[PDB]
Amino acid sequence: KVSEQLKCCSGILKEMFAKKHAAYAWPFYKPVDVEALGLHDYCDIIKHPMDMSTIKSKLEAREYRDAQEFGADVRLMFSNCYKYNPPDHEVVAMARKLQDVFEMRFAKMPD
Ligand SMILES: CNC(=O)CN(CC(c1ccccc1)c1ccccc1)C(=O)c1cc(C)c(OC)c(C)c1
Repeated sequence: KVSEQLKCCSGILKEMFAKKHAAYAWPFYKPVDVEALGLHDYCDIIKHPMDMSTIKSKLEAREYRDAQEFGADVRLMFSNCYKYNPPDHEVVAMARKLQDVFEMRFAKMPD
């Protein structure tokens, strides 16, 4: 039931990584490469960076006690995007489309 909810969390991440959503999910797959992109203000503005590969690793390493802790990291990832980027940036629209996928699945987690 709590392992089942963490099993459901694995499924949520599988959906977010799936080819169907790749057109808008791709910016969230891996951590922001500060050096490559010259975003030398990112670590000042975003104190707790998060991405889907980091969440996957934490789920695999049992760093989430329950679905609420997993959900908190997914929402941190989206919140960081909304905080750092101008509200009209394409990546903000992409965040909203991927968050739509996450919120619908997370809401329908059996208990
Ligand atoms: C594998 N490479 C990346 O993920 C690059 N990138 C997204 C990138 C972008 C997204 C949408 C349309 C066009 C470009 C980008 C680069 C620089 C600033 C914003 C968006 C990122 O590494 C990335 C960067 C930031 C600041 C992000 O917000 C936290 C995210 C989610 C990804």
